[PDB]
Amino acid sequence: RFLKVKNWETDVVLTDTLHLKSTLETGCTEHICMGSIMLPTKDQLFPLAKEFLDQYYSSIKRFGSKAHMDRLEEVNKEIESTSTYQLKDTELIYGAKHAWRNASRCVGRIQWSKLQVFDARDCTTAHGMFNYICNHVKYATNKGNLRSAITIFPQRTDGKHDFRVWNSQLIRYAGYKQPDGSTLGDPANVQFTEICIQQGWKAPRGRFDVLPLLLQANGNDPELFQIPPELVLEVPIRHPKFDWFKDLGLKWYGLPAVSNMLLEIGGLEFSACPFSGWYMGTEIGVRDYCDNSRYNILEEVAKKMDLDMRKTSSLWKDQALVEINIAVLYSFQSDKVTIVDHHSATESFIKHMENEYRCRGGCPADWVWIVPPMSGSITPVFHQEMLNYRLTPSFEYQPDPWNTHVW
Amino acid sequence: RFLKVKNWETDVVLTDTLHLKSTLETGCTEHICMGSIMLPVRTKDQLFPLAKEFLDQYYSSIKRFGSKAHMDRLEEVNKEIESTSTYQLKDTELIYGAKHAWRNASRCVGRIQWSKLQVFDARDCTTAHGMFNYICNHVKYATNKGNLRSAITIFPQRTDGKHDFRVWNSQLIRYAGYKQPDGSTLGDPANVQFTEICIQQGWKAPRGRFDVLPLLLQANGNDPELFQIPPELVLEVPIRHPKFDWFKDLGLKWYGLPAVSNMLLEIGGLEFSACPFSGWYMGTEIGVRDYCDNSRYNILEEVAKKMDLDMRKTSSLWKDQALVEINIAVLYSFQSDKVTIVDHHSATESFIKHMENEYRCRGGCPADWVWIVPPMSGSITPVFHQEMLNYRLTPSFEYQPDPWNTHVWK
Ligand code: HEM
Ligand code: HEM
Ligand SMILES: C[C@H](O)[C@H](O)[C@H]1CNc2nc(N)[nH]c(=O)c2N1
Ligand SMILES: C[C@H](O)[C@H](O)[C@H]1CNc2nc(N)[nH]c(=O)c2N1
Ligand SMILES: CCS/C(N)=N\c1ccccc1
Ligand SMILES: CCS/C(N)=N\c1ccccc1
Ligand SMILES: [Zn+2]
Repeated sequence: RFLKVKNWETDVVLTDTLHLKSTLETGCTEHICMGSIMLPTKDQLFPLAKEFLDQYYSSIKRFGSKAHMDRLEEVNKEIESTSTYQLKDTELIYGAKHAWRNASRCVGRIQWSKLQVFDARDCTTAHGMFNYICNHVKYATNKGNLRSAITIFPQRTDGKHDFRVWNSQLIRYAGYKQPDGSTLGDPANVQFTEICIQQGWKAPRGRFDVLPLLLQANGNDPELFQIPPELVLEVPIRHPKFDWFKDLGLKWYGLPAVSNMLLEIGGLEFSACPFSGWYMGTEIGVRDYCDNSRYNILEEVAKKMDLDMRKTSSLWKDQALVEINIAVLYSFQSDKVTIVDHHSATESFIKHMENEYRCRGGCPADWVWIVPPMSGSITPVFHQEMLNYRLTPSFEYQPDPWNTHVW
Repeated sequence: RFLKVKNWETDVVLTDTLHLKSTLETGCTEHICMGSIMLPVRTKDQLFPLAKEFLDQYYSSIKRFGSKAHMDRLEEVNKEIESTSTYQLKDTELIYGAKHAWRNASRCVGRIQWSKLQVFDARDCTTAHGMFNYICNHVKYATNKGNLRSAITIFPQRTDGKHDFRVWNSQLIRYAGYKQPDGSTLGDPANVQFTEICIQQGWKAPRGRFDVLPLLLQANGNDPELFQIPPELVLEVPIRHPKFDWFKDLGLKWYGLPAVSNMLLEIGGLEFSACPFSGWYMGTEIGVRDYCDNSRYNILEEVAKKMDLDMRKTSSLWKDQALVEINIAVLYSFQSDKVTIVDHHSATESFIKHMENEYRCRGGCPADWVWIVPPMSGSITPVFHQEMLNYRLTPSFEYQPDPWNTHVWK
């Protein structure tokens, strides 16, 4: 059934058919919508494999070719024998790019095809993983001129020899629960910060301490590693009009690299597949800095701005929030570290969405996640109806490693 | 069955059972979510179960479920339906129903006030002039000199669908929009189509930037009639900034009473096509949407320009910066004229408390995240971090086709 999506700001109506190819379930039903809920075998493997291969070959205009047919048979036999199979470089690359292309929560998918894929499937040790990771970080940071990339470690076999990167992101700050009962650093990592200490890491107990990597190879226990400080590009945060801003003592890293998700291609699962792009300003300025559960810096900034924090109606939080995000973007731009603001990113997503509709016949999108956490209605995506649904290859959530590892 | 909902800022988890009473569709399937889609007579056989459901609810609320009064009411209604095909609600049932349609509106962030609603029974009204008098009284009562009071006026329910009472305006009070041959628009762009219909019907448009539109009223299915709301009844607020003396020179102002008049009210199968209802504004509705939406007044550039902001590149956040001041100004003004209004921080915080309270005494609170989260500063308000469950419950307020596209002119 054809589904239509209207943008109420421009009246443009796009038609969606791509959803017909949906596989998984949204979590919603005809009776209840869960759009705002954060997270709602051989016989199993060959169908998924076939689906993927058909996708791959149709994309290269060789749907049905002997090549297509040959490969299909090849995988089938392989699965019957090895109870699994291995992707060819080309299919790996394609799968990775398409997992991104299909990430309904990502606002920067316009860059989907421009992804550097690093095949780390020959890795065997945590030291090896560290090596692959370091090179990834260096290639991606590229001295401020960031470049999207993903490193793919060995795919899952029996689940007991799973490769995993225990960090949620390759680069994140430590979080410690102090005497006061308060939290020093990033509250979002307090637990992990502990496990690292509980492993041997010597925590510096600072506001912005870069955590160590906890790499797991072949189901073995995780080992710690320190990313070469020279490889971790960081930006000090200063305001374009408030010279006192520098006194807040804030900084953030330039490389956002997700490392706790699972990449699924043709039924195959890769539990260790760190991938990175570049920051949208609000991510740091609004969420990391102002989220109550995070660095929660609104109070301070408000104080230093000397404004009435007596009544919410003064919108002093909104006032502060803005300047702070002015300072994030400013700092990044000044040090020449790639960064995008919510206005450009959202506008770019609209264009991308428009291309995806005429080239794909659709674009899965999660409105709740796409709309920036600030100035929602003044960005285009706020007025854009979206259709959310799951498509593979895909990136998926997965249980925290420490919550399931057999030490 | 049970459904857990979590708030990622407090880790508070709530259990929902109320959704088990959801009947109507949501537009979503198991393979697709249409959460961001704006908007995805009855026969006697379909009518009684609806009446029964409602009455069982009503009676259970007054703690008289199964009583004789309850049993006889069902008997009386069933008989009435079989002989007249419809049925008349008792004043108590009408009041109960109206409050619950509000209570069940998942897109409303101000439901904490749901129980405090003044219901005006206009079911004896028979003409447009009659509707005009009723509407003037609703406006006067609700405005209350700036100290707003929630209210709803209910006109005759639908019969054969050929004699509907309808208020053609989307809101009782709204500004006219005029499209110039220039291609530009004067006034509110969102009311252009309706403005035209009024002019065509005989309205003498002042052709200004803030002209209060006339009421177009349709009684008993007859052609609509024009009426001007008494000016002294229309409370308006001039918008000025607490620190920007030039703000007042922007020539901005807005009316104080938001009163929806194009929605349909459903109570026990009965349909009330004309049920204007009003409450009070949350600051962002005027300051963010009415003033800054590109397709509305669109005053961001003029405010930014006068604020002397670097408008060379979006990354300077001039739009965001100016948006906050514009919203600063709306709140300040309304407060200076003692006209009720609530900011998005207070409104959303109250909603959270209301929500939790609804889970503990009702077993849930249907809520549409996309509409509940404010159009600005989203994540610095608690609703952003709050998982919500959206499902439909009756009584309810529904959208309905524009009268001008269905009406059979006489
Ligand atoms: C090139 C620049 C990129 C930008 C500006 C961008 C921006 C964003 C933003 C703002 C979010 C929300 C993050 C959050 O709230 O936690 C997001 C989500 C997402 N992005 Fe992108 N993205 C980019 C690159 C990537 C890449 C390279 C991939 C994968 C190859 C990707 C995969 C995802 C996924 C899976 C999500 C959702 C994660 C989740 O569900 O928690 N993104 N992106
Ligand atoms: C007491 C003050 C009230 C406040 C602050 C409040 C606030 C709001 C706001 C901000 C919206 C979104 C409006 C938009 O974006 O267009 C909304 C939606 C809604 N409200 Fe309330 N409300 C109040 C009273 C009422 C009353 C009295 C009723 C019903 C009796 C009501 C019924 C609804 C409905 C039906 C919607 C959704 C409208 C739609 O779907 O288009 N509200 N309210
Ligand atoms: C409860 C709600 O789902 C939650 O707060 C979501 C809303 N939208 C979001 N959007 C983005 N981009 N990132 C997030 O972490 C969230 N959190
Ligand atoms: C397309 C999207 O559903 C649309 O822009 C919605 C989003 N949330 C909203 N929320 C409120 N309160 N009011 C609106 O008009 C909208 N518009
Ligand atoms: C791949 C980093 S792309 C980015 N800007 N941010 C994200 C942060 C957390 C999860 C997903 C995306
Ligand atoms: C009933 C006025 S209550 C209010 N604040 N605003 C609304 C505006 C449009 C639709 C619904 C509510
Ligand atoms: Zn849904």
